[PDB]
Amino acid sequence: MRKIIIASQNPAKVNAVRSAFSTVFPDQEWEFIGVSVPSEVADQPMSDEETKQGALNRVRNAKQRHPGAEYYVGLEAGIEENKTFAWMIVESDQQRGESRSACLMLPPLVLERLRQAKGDVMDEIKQKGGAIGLLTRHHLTRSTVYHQALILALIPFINPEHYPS
Amino acid sequence: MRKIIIASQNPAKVNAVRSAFSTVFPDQEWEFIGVSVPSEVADQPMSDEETKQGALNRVRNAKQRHPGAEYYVGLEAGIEENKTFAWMIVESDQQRGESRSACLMLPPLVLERLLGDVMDEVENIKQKGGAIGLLTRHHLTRSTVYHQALILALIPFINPEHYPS
Ligand SMILES: [Mg+2]
Ligand SMILES: [Mg+2]
Ligand SMILES: [Mg+2]
Repeated sequence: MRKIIIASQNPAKVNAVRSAFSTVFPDQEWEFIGVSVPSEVADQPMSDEETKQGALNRVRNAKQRHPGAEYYVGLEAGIEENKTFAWMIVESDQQRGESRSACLMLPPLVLERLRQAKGDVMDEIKQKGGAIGLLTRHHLTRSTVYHQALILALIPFINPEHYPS
Repeated sequence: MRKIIIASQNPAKVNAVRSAFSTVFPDQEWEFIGVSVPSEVADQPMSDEETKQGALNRVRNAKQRHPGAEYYVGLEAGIEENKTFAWMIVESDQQRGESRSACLMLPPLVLERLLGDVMDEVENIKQKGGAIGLLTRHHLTRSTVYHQALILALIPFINPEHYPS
């Protein structure tokens, strides 16, 4: 039974990957393993480029630390200016998939006291759908937003005939 | 009854705006009207920045073309390199909400040609969730993807206290 390495030990992230893979590949089974590896970037990325690079670095570190898995998944949240979002990276041995989730405007008060490297600042939460869930009256949750990005990041693997190398 | 102007006459886009507002506001009541205004940018935006500008322009023009509405919404798709996405902009008479949908990787064969009607090849299977719907085996559709971005764009209007003018 092939396994999938998640560049994170957060149960929430591992579950989302589980849900995304079970949704897209319901006819297959894998062992999802959440590993802990450095991103080699700020614990709190302050740019789109840095957020994506951090996800990419974790995936490379994951491959090096736990070789042999069929898929490696990186999931990194970050912010740019007044927006927040997360980068999704899925890598097989030969191909790579990626997608950035929809971005959201954070409150100015939360933003100002976040540049100070403070997250938990969201107290004026990681159980009611996160910042997204709170800000959207739960019409969206971090899980349902990440789910879409994860599925999008799998496109290359879903349509091999259209995405070579 | 109040009214909401959608900077597009596309029934698909008008529908999404309706569903978004009906979801965030289960009650209330307003009339959605699809209007046709120019974006003033390339018919097919080629950068994230240009795509956002096109959405902002249509909204601004819609405000001058049809004043009086309580909400004005711009929904502009675009691409950059090998990624596609859409910008959502919602404007009232005091503030602006915005969000860019999760992005998706287009097949290299698609980026080659480009004219997002190349997708009409490998024909109207396209109205089966659009490219998104076809590429994700309908596990996602352009509509369900646009729906999340639209809700996120409504954040400022959902949290007036945390989002001033
Ligand atoms: Mg490394
Ligand atoms: Mg809910
Ligand atoms: Mg479906």
